[PDB]
Amino acid sequence: AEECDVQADIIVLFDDSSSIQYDNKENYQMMKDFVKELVDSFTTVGVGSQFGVVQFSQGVKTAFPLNKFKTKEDIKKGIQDMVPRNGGQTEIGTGLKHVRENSFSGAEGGGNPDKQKIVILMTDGKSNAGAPPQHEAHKLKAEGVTVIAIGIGQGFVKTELEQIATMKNYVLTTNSFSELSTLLKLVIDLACEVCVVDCAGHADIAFVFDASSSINANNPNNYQLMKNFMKDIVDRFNKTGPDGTQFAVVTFADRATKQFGLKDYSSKADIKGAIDKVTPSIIGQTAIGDGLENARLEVFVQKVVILLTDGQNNGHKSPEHESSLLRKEGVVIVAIGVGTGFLKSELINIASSEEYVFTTSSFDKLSKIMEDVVKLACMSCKPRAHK
Repeated sequence: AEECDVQADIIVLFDDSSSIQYDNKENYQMMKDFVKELVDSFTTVGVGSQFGVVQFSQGVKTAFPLNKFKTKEDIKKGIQDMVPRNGGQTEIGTGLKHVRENSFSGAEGGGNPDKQKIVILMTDGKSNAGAPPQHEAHKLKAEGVTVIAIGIGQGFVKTELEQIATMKNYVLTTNSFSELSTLLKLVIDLACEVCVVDCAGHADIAFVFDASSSINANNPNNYQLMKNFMKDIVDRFNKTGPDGTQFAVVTFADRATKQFGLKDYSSKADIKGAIDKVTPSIIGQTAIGDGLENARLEVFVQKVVILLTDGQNNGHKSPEHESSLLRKEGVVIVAIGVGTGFLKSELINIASSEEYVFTTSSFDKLSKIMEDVVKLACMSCKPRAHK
């Protein structure tokens, strides 16, 4: 049994499509019990955290708003009293649109700046009608909302949930509603994770950057611009070294090479001087997978990888596999492609979220993504859940 003390407004997006009831008469009660357990898990619900439930399938019905109930037992009875509509569609995006437009509005009891906003989506299927969910998830998350997504059975698509959730690891799956409850701990840990932009926190930052001969192939200033980009990112951190932000550099061409580890340098002057000594390979290959492997085995507090490539993977190592191993150790991965030689699919595969993927037509336009990349580079997440 796991608890979360964070003050939050929590909205559960509850699938009430007919496919749920067709599959099993008791599925809704299992979903209900799961939601009630979530309520029991937040220690400040009833003091002060709030809870809201929104039904979605064909259209959306708010079961109750954040401000309706004021005790765990009243909220739990509210959940029990819900009537699923058994709709003939699964409109995830429409549910998410509803949530950002109404469910967190002052009118329904939301808006308090002391409170973190959390949405937990449950679905046995893939969105098949209505507002496209990818856009609506984007808008929603922009407003400071954490999104956790739960997929049950086989009729959903995991990639869709991954674009919706805050990050890939905020997507949880299970084979049946019977097993839903094996996710309770995991959902709470995610809900109780607090991520903040802090460029003065303790963090370990690895640049995994392209060193192919392609970069300066038709412009000898490209490599230097890539280096200035990195240098500029370093400058945005308050303090470097064991007492602040530690930096590392891995470069990849046909293979990958650790240029410096996290403990080599404690000064920005030395870190930036180090970056500037990095030289391109004479080989035109982009071993993104080897780069990620190297960071995992040789480099690795908050951990971040910022990867930059102008080419597609050479296949010596699997970007998907190596990024998966890194993310499972808590590394946040940001992925950047420059030019027309990279494949955006590979960026999406390695990034912790498609929102952390950036692309630019050329190296002199890296300035355009600077601020967004720094915000992510300074991201600092802390688990607050506890037994």
